[PDB]
Amino acid sequence: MEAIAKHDFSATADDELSFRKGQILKILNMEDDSNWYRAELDGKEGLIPSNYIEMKNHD
Repeated sequence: MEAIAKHDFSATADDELSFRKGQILKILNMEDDSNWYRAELDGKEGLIPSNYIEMKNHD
């Protein structure tokens, strides 16, 4: 349910979000299990590129 940005990301679509390396993005919906994901940042929802993040949660 928690993830961290391994790199920088800028939305490539209207329904997308953005994030920077080291930040903690909240997962809410991963879609249909493919290339675009959905998280919450600063109380905002939007999709993200799956290849730019990595499942976190804890050690």
